[PDB]
Amino acid sequence: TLALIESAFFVVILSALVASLTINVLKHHTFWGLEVWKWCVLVMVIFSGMLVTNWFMRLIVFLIETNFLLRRKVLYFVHGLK
Repeated sequence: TLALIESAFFVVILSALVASLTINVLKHHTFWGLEVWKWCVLVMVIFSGMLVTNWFMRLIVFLIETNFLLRRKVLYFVHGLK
């Protein structure tokens, strides 16, 4: 539910950034002293960075699970500080 909305927003932001990079029509417009594509890429950076932080935390957890290390204290520390 909530995660689906975030994923859709991230996908939309990525598509908009790709369109702006490929198409120079949007580059012709600017606001706040900067090009619109730059601001769109920045906002997409914020949101997709939250999403990528979540994904990277999941990937790091998966890698630690596959790692040969099995220390109890390390597992608790990772769970607490993730």
